[PDB]
Amino acid sequence: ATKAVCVLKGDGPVQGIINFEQKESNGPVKVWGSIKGLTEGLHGFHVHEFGDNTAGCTSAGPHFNPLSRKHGGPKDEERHVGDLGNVTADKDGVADVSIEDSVISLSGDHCIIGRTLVVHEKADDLGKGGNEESTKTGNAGSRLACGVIGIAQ
Amino acid sequence: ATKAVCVLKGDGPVQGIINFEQKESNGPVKVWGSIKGLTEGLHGFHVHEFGDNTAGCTSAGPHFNPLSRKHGGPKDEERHVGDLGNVTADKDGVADVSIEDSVISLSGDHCIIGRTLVVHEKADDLGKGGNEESTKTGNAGSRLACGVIGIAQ
Ligand SMILES: [Cu+2]
Ligand SMILES: [Cu+2]
Ligand SMILES: [Zn+2]
Ligand SMILES: [Zn+2]
Repeated sequence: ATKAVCVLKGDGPVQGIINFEQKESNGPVKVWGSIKGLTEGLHGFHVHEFGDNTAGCTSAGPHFNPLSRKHGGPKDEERHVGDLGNVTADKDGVADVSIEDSVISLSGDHCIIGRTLVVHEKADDLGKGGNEESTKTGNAGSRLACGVIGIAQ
Repeated sequence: ATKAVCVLKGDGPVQGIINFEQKESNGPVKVWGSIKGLTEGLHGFHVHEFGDNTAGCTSAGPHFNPLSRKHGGPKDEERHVGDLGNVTADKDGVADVSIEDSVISLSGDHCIIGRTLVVHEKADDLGKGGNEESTKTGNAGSRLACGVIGIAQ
């Protein structure tokens, strides 16, 4: 797959469409789209291990972490593959998403096809919060909206 | 992946949860779960090519057909990889799904993870209806409910 897509749904209505593109295997993945119904400010943004929404976003389980590393920010060498940091919502509650990541992939050992994308209640503290929970979930709290990451045309 | 899952939702009353298991690499896939809100009788049941629900079930595109074959039933050599045939609803509108298929896979070029499972308005004619449409879609009509196939625990 060179292209992938995700429909985000949860209460508010928090809702958005996120697009993925990878021109080359072993190339970066571009992530882009729009999310509405958010509180003004930063919201944690992660790929979760399971593409399971049977009981809502809680069924997605933990951050996608195939190398068993600690939680980090996207720029950190010590991170989960799933750690995409934060997106920022404006005064109207709209986040405009524009990310390039070298660790996620749309094929191979780091593939995110069939996993869950989640947008969170609070900001991700990128493992710099000096509680034990910081280097696990980054203290980003509840799951506002989620969807499964599918193969796109 | 040895396990996968799909939540079926639509614009009407049809909803359900479908599970997938594959014990051995290139071995058979078991498909099981329950679908409710159906008219009594047979409903077309297929994997479509794209895991894209941006505009509901129509965004999933055509049947998953990597080998460039004609539409058939699951028991035919001449089929799409995504041709899983029909499920049957009782008088209460519930279909109990139980399928073993050796053409679909949870890895490789037959891999269905990141694609869309669809339950249809009408019965699939399995390429036997003697119109040009029969050997493309099986004349199963509109898409009542769908979802993206995700990696499960
Ligand atoms: Cu998360
Ligand atoms: Cu179909
Ligand atoms: Zn993490
Ligand atoms: Zn077909």
